[PDB]
Amino acid sequence: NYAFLHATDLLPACDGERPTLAFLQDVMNILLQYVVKSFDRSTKVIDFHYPNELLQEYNWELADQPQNLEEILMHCQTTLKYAIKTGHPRYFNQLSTGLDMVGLAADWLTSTANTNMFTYEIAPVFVLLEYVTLKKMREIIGWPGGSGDGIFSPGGAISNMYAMMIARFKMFPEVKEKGMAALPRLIAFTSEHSHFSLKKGAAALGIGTDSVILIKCDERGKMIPSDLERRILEAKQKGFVPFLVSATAGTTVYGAFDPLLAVADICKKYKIWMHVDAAWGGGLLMSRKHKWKLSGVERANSVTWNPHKMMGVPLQCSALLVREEGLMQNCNQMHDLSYDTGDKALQCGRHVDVFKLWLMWRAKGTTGFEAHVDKCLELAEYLYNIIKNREGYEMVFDGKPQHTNVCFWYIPPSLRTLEERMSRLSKVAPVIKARMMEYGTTMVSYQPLGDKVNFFRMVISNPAATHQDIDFLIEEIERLGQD
Amino acid sequence: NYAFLHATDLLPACDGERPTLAFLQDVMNILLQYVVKSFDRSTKVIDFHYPNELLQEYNWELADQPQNLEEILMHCQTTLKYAIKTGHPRYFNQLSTGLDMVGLAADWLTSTANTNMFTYEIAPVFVLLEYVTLKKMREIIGWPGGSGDGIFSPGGAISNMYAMMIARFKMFPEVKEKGMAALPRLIAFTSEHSHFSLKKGAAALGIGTDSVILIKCDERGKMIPSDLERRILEAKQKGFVPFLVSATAGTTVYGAFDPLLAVADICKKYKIWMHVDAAWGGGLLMSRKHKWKLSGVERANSVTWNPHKMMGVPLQCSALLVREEGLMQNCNQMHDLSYDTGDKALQCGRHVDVFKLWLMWRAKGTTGFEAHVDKCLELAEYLYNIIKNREGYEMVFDGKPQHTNVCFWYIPPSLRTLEERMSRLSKVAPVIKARMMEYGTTMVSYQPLGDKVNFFRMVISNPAATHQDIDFLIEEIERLGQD
Repeated sequence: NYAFLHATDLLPACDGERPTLAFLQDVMNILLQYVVKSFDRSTKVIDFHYPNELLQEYNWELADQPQNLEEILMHCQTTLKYAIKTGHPRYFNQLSTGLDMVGLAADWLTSTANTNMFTYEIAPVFVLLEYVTLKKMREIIGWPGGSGDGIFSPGGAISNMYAMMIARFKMFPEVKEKGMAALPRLIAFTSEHSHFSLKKGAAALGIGTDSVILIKCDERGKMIPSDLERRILEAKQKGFVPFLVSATAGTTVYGAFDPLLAVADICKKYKIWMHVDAAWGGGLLMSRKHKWKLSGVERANSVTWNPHKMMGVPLQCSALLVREEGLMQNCNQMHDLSYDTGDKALQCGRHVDVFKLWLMWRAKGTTGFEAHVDKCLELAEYLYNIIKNREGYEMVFDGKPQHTNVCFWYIPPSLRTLEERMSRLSKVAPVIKARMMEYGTTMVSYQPLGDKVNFFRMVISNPAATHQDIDFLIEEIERLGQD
Repeated sequence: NYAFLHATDLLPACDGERPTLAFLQDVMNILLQYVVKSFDRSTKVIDFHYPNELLQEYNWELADQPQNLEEILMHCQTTLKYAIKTGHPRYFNQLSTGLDMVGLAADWLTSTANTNMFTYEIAPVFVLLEYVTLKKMREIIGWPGGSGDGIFSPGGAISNMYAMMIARFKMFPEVKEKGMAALPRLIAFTSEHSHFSLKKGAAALGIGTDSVILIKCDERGKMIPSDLERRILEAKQKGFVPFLVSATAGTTVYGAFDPLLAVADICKKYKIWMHVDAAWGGGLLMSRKHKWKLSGVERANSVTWNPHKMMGVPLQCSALLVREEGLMQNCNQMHDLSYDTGDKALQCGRHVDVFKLWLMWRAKGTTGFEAHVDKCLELAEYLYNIIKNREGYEMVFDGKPQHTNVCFWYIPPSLRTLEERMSRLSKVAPVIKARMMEYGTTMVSYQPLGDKVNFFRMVISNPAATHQDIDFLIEEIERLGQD
């Protein structure tokens, strides 16, 4: 078979149908095996290699002449061998964790359809799903009858960038033709705990990171409303022009939620666009129990929401929602057609990301997403309640998690009663993490923040993570902490 | 089975392995069937429905309660039913056409791995493939030993946007902190035949579409070098600052190639960044026979290249290549680590697109891509030679295609000897196109350009398209043109 086959033998080659059905099914068998193992707790989360080791371990170089299909199937096998098992019960390293089965099936179909999003003409079903999916999301947000507008973007960082583009265009439509030189000095405001995409977006948009002012946060990670007003008032005293405040509904580290009702009030007072970065926190909008954390989002001019994070949609499902209909097109256009849409965004070519969200929503219902969001949040509560009362574990800030983010230090037995042992604590998480990966038992991110030294930022979003996996984690950290 | 199953029954559920293997395989069977039919010439390219018809034809709405897996498999079946068959031999509607079997297999695996690109830590193999794939592309471009830098972007439109960001940052690194208000008035230059992403990028970057000057093109679609110099000289006479010239290597309509050696010389003379938009034309760099069309690309500061177009990589494979190493990081950063990479681009989250290109390159070799690029170009020559000498067919410009783009009018027998029958010709392509879709036999794009009225822009990039399919097309157009 495959040893005497090549790509040129497969469809659209005439003697191609039989070898194609076999080859694709053999890839599928590899994929299925990896899928089941991903859920097996005896499987390593990571088979860790240094870049040079991985380079020397296998030939990854490219060649002039073609390789046979046996060698291609081996490449697939080898690739999944060294891949991180992002669906594994004990993978806790990023905000996006898990491997959703309907979502995967939906992604497989999307690739098979392999079309662009720009017109109804070539993506008729997908343009319609995009309209229905984004409308429902606008209802969940709280905009009356789901009114407003929306787009899927290639990342919430770009969704944030779009929101800033549109807030500027709204205040100064002439920027499009004339550039920033035509405008007064624009100022944007965001929290000290907010995502770096806002500074990056401003730099990209010719606004300048100097014109992105950071607002002070409290001990719990929440933007202080009175520092925001103070800063707005300073800006317009200097004759600068506030155009944007970006509030974060679920920060990346603490999982903190800015007080939306108070910033909404400040944005009402000063006539400023309110954006909500709900990339991470947006999932809690599916929870009747937890959505109160996003109270005031209904007053926002724009919202960013990443179903690829808490809702488990396979990678790249990010939406921007804008309340004022027509704005996005006006901003982005350069010159039944209502289904294009092409001149609403910066992208030209655009990958179909809607179907994976829509099929999952269909398979799970709104209630399904709800139940999952709550399962994760309780599990974080289970973690928080154990370590809160456990010797060797000190919380990074006082206040219960908002959110599945649990931030903590592990203090090894050889450091607890030491009479600036912070310097030694600073080095504990990096060593544990290193040992986690060498053994491949779990993965957790650690980082410093402000005046805090390297601490573990535990996060839960994987449906495969259970109470035992939290129990295992606590114990593994202890085991690996010597010293 | 599936009638009494739900998503909650599948992995990671404990009684989940058996129903998961069955469900995923049943989706796969649907996908395989659609794949084989895509190559069957008796299959319709499109089952055309108006948006309202499609909405009424099937319930696409979302619900609170979950649906069973039988209903989910039907959704998959229904979705592929109304999908355009972008792999079909007679699909000619866009620049991206075809369904590559290794590429599809590679895409299926990528989804299964479901990881982010931002660090070696979670995408160890994929970060390494990205380094090797982009280096080879830099060699093919002509940069010595493949020196330089590169990134995959979510579309060549964003790659174009990145190039403009970086050309600006290179001339005025202070823009990052201070914004466009700190700078002199920047001017960018591009051809009348160039892609709209350059104006869109400038508007986004706060540069202003007023500061994107369009350079005159000749009858064959190529930028006139002396209008470029004329325009550059006017800009600096007014004390404006030329920062960018974007030359197009393969325009979207004519498939024209700007004269790179002459613009390179102008960019050398005036000390201006040279970008090459080779999104479409980049494939010809794989052809020893055809690469001379891109002579001078080796002198470019940046190049955009979309393997998802002519090379047949499934949707979203776009690269930006930059000759000066370190520039991209310096531009994008806000503050063995060499494998991150995260602060090189605007995106945070980033989808893995490298593996589909790398596996295909492995399966085909450089020679494979070469042979395919030539197969398409000859087929376009076959089209051009038939219609050039065929009654009823008038070429849109004089000069042989550059390129698989063939631009033409069909003049129905009831218009040929008419003594301003252009007004009636203006309406022929829209009617034919409409009839093409109602019958579902083929799809071709038509458009006006400048002083030319609606003409067909035929394009070839699909490996499944043969001589018979061109023959069919000629005849179908004739059949449908009455009147």
